[PDB]
Amino acid sequence: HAGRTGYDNREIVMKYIHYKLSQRGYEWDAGDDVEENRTEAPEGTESEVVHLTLRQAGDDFSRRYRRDFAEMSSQLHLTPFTARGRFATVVEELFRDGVNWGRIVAFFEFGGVMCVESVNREMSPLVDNIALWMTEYLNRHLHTWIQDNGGWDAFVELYGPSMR
Repeated sequence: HAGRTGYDNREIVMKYIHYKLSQRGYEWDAGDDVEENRTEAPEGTESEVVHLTLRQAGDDFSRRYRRDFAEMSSQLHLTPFTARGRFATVVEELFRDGVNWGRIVAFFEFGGVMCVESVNREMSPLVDNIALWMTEYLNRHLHTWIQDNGGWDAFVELYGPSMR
C-alpha cells in the first residue's frame, strides 16, 4: 500500500513555488492545462495539513538565514544555458553526507530563489523548468529518505503547528 493522499513531489513544489510567485503577482502559467480538471475534486485536507507546514516552515527557515542562500545566489549567471547544471551543484552540496528535514526545507527554498531569479531579468517560464528539476532531485534523493522513514506526514507530525 501507500497512504491514500496521493503526494507528488511535482505538486508539492508547484504549490510552494506558486505562492512564491503570487507574492509579487506574476501569474505563473504552471497549469497550462486550464480545461477545468476536477477528477476527484480539489478537496484534499489530507495533504493540505502538510502543505501549510512545508510552505510556511520552509519560508520560516530561509527567513532565519539572511546570508546563506541569497548571498550565494550571486554566483549564478543568468542565461539560457547551463541552468540545470548549476542548480544540481547547489542541491548536491545541500545533501552531501546525509539528508534531513532541515536540509530538505533548505533545497526547497533554494529552488524557489532560482525559479524567481529567471523572472528577475526575463525568464518567468523558467520557473516551470525549475519546479521540474526540483521534483527530479527531491524524489531521486529525498523521496527515499522521506518514504523509507515514514513519508510526507512524518514531517507534519514532527512540526505539527500549535495544536492544529
